[PDB]
Amino acid sequence: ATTYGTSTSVGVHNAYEKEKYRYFADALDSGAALLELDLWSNALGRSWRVSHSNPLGNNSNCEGAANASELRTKSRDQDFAGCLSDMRAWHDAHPGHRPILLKIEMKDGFNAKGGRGPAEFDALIRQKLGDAVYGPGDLTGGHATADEAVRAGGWPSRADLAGKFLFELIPGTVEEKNPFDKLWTDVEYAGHLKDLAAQGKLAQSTAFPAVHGAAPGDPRERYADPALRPWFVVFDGDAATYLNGSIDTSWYDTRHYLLIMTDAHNVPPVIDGTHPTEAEALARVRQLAAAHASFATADWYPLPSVLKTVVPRGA
Ligand SMILES: [Cl-]
Repeated sequence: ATTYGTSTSVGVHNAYEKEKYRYFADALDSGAALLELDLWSNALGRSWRVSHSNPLGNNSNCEGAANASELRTKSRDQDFAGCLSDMRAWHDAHPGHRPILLKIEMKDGFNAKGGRGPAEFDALIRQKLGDAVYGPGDLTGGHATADEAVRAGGWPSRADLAGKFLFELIPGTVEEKNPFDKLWTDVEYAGHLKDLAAQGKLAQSTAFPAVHGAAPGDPRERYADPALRPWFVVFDGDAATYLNGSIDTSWYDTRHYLLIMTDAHNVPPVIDGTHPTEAEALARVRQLAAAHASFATADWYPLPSVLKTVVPRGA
């Protein structure tokens, strides 16, 4: 083939930043396999904010285009709903497009009390994108859990995922700094999947929660509730750390888990995170592929040829 679990592809961190891509449509047209978005749920008032730093309104390249004819025409700095609108417009204009993973960092976690929890997140994505999403319900099928499904049968072929979006969730830097014991994005969303599954409602889910932070063994052992563990089939961590000798990355490949390796440029010997040479970047992607990455991410927006790279995972 390959399948979504046997390939290595390339992502762009903070793809909503105007400095990288004038419009979000440009991020979508970059060829990248993974585009990362920073969302805020605990700002005041309505909407999920899109912003790198503490939001004042939004700071993004998203336009909220109503259709493809409107892409690259509107004022930017739109919110998550606006981003999703751009995605839908672009999707409708590019039937059979490459599968794209939207990696969402929930900067400040969820805000269920304020109407921005896992259920409302799913509902918004369903409203905007509908059938274009490949989510946990799709992967899991009739299996008891996502883990059971993925280990036994793996992911669909890349060809079969044409015209699909997938979503990954990681906890954010702000909730990592909370002195209180509010549940983090990972436990909250995984618990949501567990609860949906118990209610026979997994089909309405839209995103895969990831275990964030490179670790040896089975990283899911960090969760004291074993019932949450099989809802994590995506792992996200520092590339240099994954390559430092302490972690057996073949484990992920054998089990068909998705492995996102961040800051790919910081793997020694370090190369530029934005403007490396094409040769340097390609070599780095190949190195990470051999080390069983599903995705290698950095800021290589100047290198769309590299961003489009898809190679076999694990040699
Ligand atoms: Cl697979």
